[PDB]
Amino acid sequence: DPITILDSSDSLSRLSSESVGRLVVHRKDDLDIFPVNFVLDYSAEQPRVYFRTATKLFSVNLNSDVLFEVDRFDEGWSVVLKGNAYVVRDTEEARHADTLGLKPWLPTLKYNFVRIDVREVSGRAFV
Amino acid sequence: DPITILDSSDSLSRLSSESVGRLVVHRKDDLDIFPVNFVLDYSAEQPRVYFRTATKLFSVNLNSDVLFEVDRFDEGWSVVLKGNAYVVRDTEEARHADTLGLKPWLPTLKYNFVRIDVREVSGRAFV
Repeated sequence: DPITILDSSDSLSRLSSESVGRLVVHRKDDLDIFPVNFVLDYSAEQPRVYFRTATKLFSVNLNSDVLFEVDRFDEGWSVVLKGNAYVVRDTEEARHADTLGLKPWLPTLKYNFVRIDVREVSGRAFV
Repeated sequence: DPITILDSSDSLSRLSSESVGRLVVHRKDDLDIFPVNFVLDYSAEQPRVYFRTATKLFSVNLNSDVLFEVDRFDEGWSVVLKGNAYVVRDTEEARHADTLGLKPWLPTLKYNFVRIDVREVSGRAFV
């Protein structure tokens, strides 16, 4: 009654309307979470999220298994993605990620894109 | 350079200025995260967070070990608490939690308070 399960399309549209999300990471049982500017990309067979990492926040020793979350609250809603996050590597894919409209950083900070391959989408509204 | 570590007092004041936060829970490696209205309580030897649970979002089979996160982003900041979350039990403590100014729910939804005993506070600002 107080929790409405959203459909996947609704969930992804609403996630798409925000530009800041939270990545939840873990190395075994230590967990951490941090906000990032992201974009949702639809261009492959499955939804993908890209974000940048300048900081050792997302490191190769963290599990690739992550959650990514967006919300808006007061009633409210949240969307949780389950997936696997990887630094990008493909010269063509970095170039592609760079056309998606992430906010430019200071032109001096070197960075990598991280791609999240989305396994699951869960949206909820709470009233 | 892009990450300023905040002091604990700053971190807790900023967390205290918001009324919505995110609980990160886990049962082994499955993780979930959900927003809740919370209040920060200072009245014991350590900081405590209270929130309500109407929904099976926070269940006794989830580990008591949790993170609790508040942020504000664009620059931005986030505060992550590490701790242990328990349903309240003490007739005196429920009564006390009820004076802290959490938003009233619909008068029909039965609920419990959950208390987070805070082990660690991490605040960060990102520029």
